[PDB]
Amino acid sequence: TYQEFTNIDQAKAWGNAQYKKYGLSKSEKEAIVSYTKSASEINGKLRQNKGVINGFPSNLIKQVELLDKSFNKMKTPENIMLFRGDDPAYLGTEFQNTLLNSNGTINKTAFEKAKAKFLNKDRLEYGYISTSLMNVSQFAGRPIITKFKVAKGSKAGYIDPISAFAGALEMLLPRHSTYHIDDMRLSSDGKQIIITATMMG
Repeated sequence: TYQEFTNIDQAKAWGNAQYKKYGLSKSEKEAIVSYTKSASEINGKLRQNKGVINGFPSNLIKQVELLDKSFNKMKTPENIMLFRGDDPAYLGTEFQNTLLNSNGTINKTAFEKAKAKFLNKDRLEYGYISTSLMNVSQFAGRPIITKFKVAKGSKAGYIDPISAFAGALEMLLPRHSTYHIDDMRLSSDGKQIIITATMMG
């Protein structure tokens, strides 16, 4: 079973308890802060280079390597569910402008195609993955919610306290992670795709 927080006070308490135990260095803390300030831009370069950072500038390599190594200290003590919201382009360029009907519902034919493309497949993310312990307004309007099943002992860091650029209840996952898409469904009001995926390392 995977713990899914349904109360924000419990979630915050649990995350803070993990954060206080990490024993991060000054330089690791600084690398995480720098990452939150440049997250979208850094993840793009990781994607273009397919995770190869050798060609990056010296200072950027050091930041990325510190961040990578900081995950040695940031592991979840239990099976946990993490949440992420995404826009249509997450499913591919072919879905960017076709996933939705004008009335705000997911187009059911596009959904069928998305399910055929991704269901029971593994996906590799070159960037780091930002998630949250709960879906509590920070993914408002996003048509795709992913629920990641993250096993006890997995690399995952509660960084909500570290920086003003960290998201609410943010759990950051390491770069170059692979997850398996277990299930894809529509929400009861037809306005979201809900994806369940099992995180690998």
